[PDB]
Amino acid sequence: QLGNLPGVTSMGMGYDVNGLYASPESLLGQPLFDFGGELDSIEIEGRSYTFPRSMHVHTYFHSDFKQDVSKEIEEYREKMSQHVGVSGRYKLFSASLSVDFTTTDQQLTEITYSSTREAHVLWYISLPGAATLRSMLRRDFRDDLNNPNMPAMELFKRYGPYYISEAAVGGRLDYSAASKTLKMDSSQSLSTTAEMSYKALVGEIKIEHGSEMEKQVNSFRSNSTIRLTATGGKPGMTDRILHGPDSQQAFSQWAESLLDYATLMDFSTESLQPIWALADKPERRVELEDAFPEFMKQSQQSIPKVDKVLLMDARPPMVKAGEDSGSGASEDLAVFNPSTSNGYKMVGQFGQRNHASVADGHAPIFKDLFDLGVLKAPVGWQRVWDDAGSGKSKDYACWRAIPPQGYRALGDVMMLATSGYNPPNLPDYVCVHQSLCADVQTLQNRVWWDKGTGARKDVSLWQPGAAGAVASSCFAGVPNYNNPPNSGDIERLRGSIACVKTSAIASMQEMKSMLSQHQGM
Amino acid sequence: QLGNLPGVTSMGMGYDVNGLYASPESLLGQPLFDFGGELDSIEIEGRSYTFPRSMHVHTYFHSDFKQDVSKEIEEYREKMSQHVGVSGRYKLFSASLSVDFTTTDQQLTEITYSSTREAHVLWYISLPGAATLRSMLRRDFRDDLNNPNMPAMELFKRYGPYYISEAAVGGRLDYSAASKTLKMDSSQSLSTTAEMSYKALVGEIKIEHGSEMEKQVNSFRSNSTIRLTATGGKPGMTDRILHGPDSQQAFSQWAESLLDYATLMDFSTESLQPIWALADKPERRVELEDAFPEFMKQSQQSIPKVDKVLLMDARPPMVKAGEDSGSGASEDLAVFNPSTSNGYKMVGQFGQRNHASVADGHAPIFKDLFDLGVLKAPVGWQRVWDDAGSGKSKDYACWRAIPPQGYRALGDVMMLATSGYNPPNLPDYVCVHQSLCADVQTLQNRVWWDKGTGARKDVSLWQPGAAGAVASSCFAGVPNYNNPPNSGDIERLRGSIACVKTSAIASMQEMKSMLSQHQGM
Amino acid sequence: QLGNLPGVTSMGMGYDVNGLYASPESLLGQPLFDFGGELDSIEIEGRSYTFPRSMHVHTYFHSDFKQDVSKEIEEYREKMSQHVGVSGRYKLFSASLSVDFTTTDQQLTEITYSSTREAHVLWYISLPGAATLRSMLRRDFRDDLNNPNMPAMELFKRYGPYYISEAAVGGRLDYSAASKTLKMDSSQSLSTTAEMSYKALVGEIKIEHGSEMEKQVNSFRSNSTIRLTATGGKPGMTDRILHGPDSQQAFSQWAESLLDYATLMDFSTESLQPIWALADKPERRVELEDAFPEFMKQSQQSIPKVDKVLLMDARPPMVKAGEDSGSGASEDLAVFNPSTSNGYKMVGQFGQRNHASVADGHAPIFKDLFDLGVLKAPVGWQRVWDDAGSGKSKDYACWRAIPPQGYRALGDVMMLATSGYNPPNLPDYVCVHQSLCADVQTLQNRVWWDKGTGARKDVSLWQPGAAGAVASSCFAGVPNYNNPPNSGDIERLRGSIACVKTSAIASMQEMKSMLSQHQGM
Repeated sequence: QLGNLPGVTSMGMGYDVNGLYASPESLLGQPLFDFGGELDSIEIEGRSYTFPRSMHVHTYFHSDFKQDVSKEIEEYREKMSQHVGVSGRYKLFSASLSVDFTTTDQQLTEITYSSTREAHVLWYISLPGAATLRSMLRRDFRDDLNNPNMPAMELFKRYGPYYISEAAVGGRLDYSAASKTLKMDSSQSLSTTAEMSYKALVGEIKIEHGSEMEKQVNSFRSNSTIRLTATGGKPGMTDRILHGPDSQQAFSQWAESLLDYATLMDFSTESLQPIWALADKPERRVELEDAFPEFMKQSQQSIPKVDKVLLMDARPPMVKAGEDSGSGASEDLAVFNPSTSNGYKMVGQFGQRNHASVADGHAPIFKDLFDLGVLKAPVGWQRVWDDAGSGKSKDYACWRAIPPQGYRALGDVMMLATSGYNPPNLPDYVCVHQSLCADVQTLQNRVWWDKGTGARKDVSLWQPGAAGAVASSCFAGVPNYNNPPNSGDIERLRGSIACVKTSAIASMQEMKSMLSQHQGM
Repeated sequence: QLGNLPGVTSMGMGYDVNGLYASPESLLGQPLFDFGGELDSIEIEGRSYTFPRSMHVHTYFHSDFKQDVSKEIEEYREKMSQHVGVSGRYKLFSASLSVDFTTTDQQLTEITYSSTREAHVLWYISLPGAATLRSMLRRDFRDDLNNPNMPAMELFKRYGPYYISEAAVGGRLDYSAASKTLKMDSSQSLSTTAEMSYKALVGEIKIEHGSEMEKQVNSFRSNSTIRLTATGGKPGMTDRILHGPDSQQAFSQWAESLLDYATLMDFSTESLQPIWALADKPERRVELEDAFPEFMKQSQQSIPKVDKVLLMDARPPMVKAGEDSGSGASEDLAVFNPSTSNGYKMVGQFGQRNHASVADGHAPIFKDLFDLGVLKAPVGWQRVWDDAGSGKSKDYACWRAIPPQGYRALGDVMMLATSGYNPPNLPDYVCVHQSLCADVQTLQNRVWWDKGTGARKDVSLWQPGAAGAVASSCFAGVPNYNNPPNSGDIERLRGSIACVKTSAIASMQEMKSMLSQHQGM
Repeated sequence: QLGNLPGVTSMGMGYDVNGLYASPESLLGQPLFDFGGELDSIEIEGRSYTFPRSMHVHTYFHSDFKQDVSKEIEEYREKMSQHVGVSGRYKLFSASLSVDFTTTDQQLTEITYSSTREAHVLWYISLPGAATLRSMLRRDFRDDLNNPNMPAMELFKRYGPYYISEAAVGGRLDYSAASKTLKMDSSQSLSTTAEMSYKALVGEIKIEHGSEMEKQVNSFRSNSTIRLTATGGKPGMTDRILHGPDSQQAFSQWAESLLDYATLMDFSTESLQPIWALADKPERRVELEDAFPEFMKQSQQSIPKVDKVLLMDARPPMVKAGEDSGSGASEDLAVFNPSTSNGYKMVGQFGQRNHASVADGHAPIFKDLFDLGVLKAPVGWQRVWDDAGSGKSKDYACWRAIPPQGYRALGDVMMLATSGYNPPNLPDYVCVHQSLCADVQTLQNRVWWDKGTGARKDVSLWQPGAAGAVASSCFAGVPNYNNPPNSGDIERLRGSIACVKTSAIASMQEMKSMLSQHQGM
């Protein structure tokens, strides 16, 4: 097809709707239409550009800004496919996913997927409707399209199920981010932070050193995998814009280059039009259209997800962390911390109704394997109970982790035989994100209570449990001697203490096995 | 000429942007462009059509539904002008106002303006962009457009400041309503009621007799002025659809007629394009564009409004409505109702510190002249005070109108020397809509209090007042003997009692005079 | 991409050197080079074009006129292959032969082959030299090119032995003619007539009705097979330029279209460059270059020729055409004409030294089977001898055909016992073109002489012969009694009388057999 206006060669081409988003790379071989040799022209900066009179050109020298953001990869895919002309609610452009995101991040959970796109439109080119184009078909496309013995799948492989009917021409930048939001001071919206980061990068804004915006953007950048992909424009500029020496200059070079390097780079609601509408016979239009779901079947499969994000070690070394000796409580209590290393973290104490030097069991430790921020340190500690009133010279207390917003603690910590109510000093204690935990349902197998001590306040240490949660090795204080604890005592724990789901957890070996069924990890 | 496809003759014509909404009646004389003598032909549902090669046709047999609704005429006008391609925030299509609404309703206040439009699109026709059309100008338009000595105003008179670049072709119905919402059980949104009324009318829905939807639609219809205007389609059908025997059939006749009577009838965001974009020189584009505000000046004037909606009689006959004789209160109290007739309404009692048979002053009465529902009966009455504990055989009480939602009472009513606490029986008492009233600011010139009566509860009758409100002749009870009342006593009155604004009020003669400066009233 | 400058996609492509002359149709699949993604832009007649920085563009809006003309097909082929960059003396572009000429004309002899080409160059595109391109090879081409186990033949099949290094871009017309010049008033050169015919066709000249040039061009056209082939330019124009109603307008449409339809259409001396020069190792360059002769072997076969263009009937009916009765010559003479029909032609009389009613032998007759104009009537007849002075009342004469320019007579005709010196009246007597004849070498087997008649002038009839000529059945007069005739008598015959070559002649059966080995005749 004819004339020298950039983009003209993309018009009326078949498109791989499962390929890249609005890129020439996903155009398919054969032109579908013969657009006629008569040409129109337009003047741009002193020069003439020609294109077929059968196309319409609308100059719009301006920037379209778009964001698709989601915590859920499948919703991201849907959002990215909206308003490009493909009827149905298909997840299109599957090949762009691996352009925009690592295969690991696609499959990881707790990742936010953002595509922040700035389209530098020079002009839009648009074709006539199906019924006009019907008389403009190239010979072998017309034959294949209208042959009833040419099956839909072949037709769609040869020509694409959709063709380019309208396109924005110029250059586009895609600032795509896989963000670990749980690590990210998450007050301001991710999409706004992404916008600002992109705009600072290309110099549309300057961020003042030491600002709140700088903090927010630095957090985004250092806790995301970020790519910059250019469709159209001078090639090999994106590495310099993203990282390299002078990003604002490299960007302005790409921007000023657009007229010489313009390509199809964006879609509107009318961009992709089905080839079936071009068929002569209604029966053929319909049979081709009916076949689209099966053509798309492979592309509509979900991305596989890694739900098992906590690496468990159920038998770490247990070290003694106090006895209730001197407390005057009838029962003996000893507590034990698990020793932690290699990024494994404590979630609770192991408790015993005795004074032994050795733990009766093990408190598991968990590691945030994929560094998603699903484990986060507590913001502080509060008292479930202390021995005020017992008159004993030494002090005995039950403490709770105060979790940061969105997280939960899995077990309390006793501080026994102390000089003053010293709070837990447990650098490797963490709370676990809500998403991985279930609210406590049962409280069973009482470890201990303070009765006999003669303290005003009361406490009993109980083993929490939930539907689907790991059989806990930890305890939670209830401020009374109810046996068993009632649903009011269980309600009190909601939002603060929880149990960790089996679906979020795996041992060293279960993790190896689960991961070996996910490509590129 | 330009082929036989309906709509083609509208394309590339100047448009009166101050005329009707997307109608051929507002096309302007001179063709702007030479579209080539070459024609395409197209088959559209069994019929053959021709049109210029340079235009694009998109067939889409479907209905677009749109609503612009507002309580404020100027906002309605803005809403109606959105997304038709005219940059700026201009109020377009001023001539449609008198098509859609009576001149009275336009100027009345408390009216909700709705345009509910159903566009029956057969196809869209669209032109090239400005830059392509630049080489396709007719000779005299090119000369005038580009001549620097041809002033903007003439150019705009001759050609229109905007031209039709894209249009929907078929037929449109405009179901336009001037609704008196204060009379209208206003729980469900007006726009939804308007939608349902239109849809029932043309048979897209059926409304079940005795339903909630029927009540809502009946209320809409009998408290609105409603018009149905057709652009395109067989003429003289709107009367039968709106009123006459079988509106669903009359509508289906208009709908099936559209192929023979199709015209330009709707605009999209790209429909109206400025002629200035067609000028060769940037200086000329700019000077033409700068002249647009003055071209539009007359059209942007506000619609004149009737703010004075209450007809006041400040000196009606006062009739006695009781004394505190037998109450044992130190002070004497007598109260007087104004006599009401001819749709004039009582808003409060006149109160006196004496036992006279004659009123010392007058309590004004007000008439809802334009039947806007700005006066509405109270939903009930509650007691500010009674004489419980005084031990007197007869009863004495101060009552407040409980206003319906959105209204306010202007004065309380005493019930004095009664057998049981009988509530006021005042068929012509009304509350006044919020919009016409100001919250009470002062409480002055105490009329009376009950001290001496020996009742547990206390009351003092005070004259309310506000900045800009008519000097009240009524009273309000405060449940204590504070002298003067404090800001807590004044706060208690907020949302219940108010004073009526001078701006909402006029005497018989002021109303005649004010109305004589509004056309058609 | 490689930019939008027409021609760019042809650059650095393999070329089928045995295909068409400078056409995109003979480009071969895989691009050889990676030209860099950096693009220059250039202004060409108001329009902007892009192309790879590594290529050079030279605009030169002009017409190159070229003719390759030859009587000999193999020389035509050589001429057409000159100055395109292919070292050696190869006959290139063999596929253009059947584009330009019918297969019959290719194989026929006495055909003049002309290609008259008018190349409308817009620009040249040129690549770097071999040594620069060596670092720009695509991966698989580099691997194959430099792999010593990849044989030359495969390499050449996959990539082509030569690539496009420099090309003219625009449109070319090829006015190709297979001319039967022997039918063609051949005074002015064929190449000039071809030039004028082409130039009149496209309107670069107008030829005046009734002119010498009109006669010459009409003769060319009606005695040639003529084709017009366009490389580049608006397609489907050549039929109208060649034949149809307005050829000068159709040509001007093609000419003004060139900018929109420009392609590679001409080669210069640097256009085709060998792939072997791109190989890293000199040993590899050499082995690839050594293999070129065998790659080209099939293409260098000669076109099969039909040299046997006279259909002979050696035994036609012989009818008596006079005796020398009454002449007084000692010897008897009788002569016989062969009867002619069906386009067979007489070349001479049979002569006898007797008075018999029956011929002692046969004079062959010949037919111009392929209508090449190898036989042409004589322009007149002159006397070798008459019986003036014998005093006999009746007359006796020997006549010679005066051949038209370029032809020869094979035998004389006696006119015996006539009333007045009446010249031969032999409508079917012809001379034979020079090309098929050999000058007379011997004169043997005297038939007769006039001695005894007593005529001033003398004559002897001798049988002519030559190396390679058919043993003649005809005679030639020598104006004396030399026995045998001397080399002066033989010289006198040169340019006028000749003998017909065995190589030009075949009987009905030999012709059938010879023709059955030539496809499509």
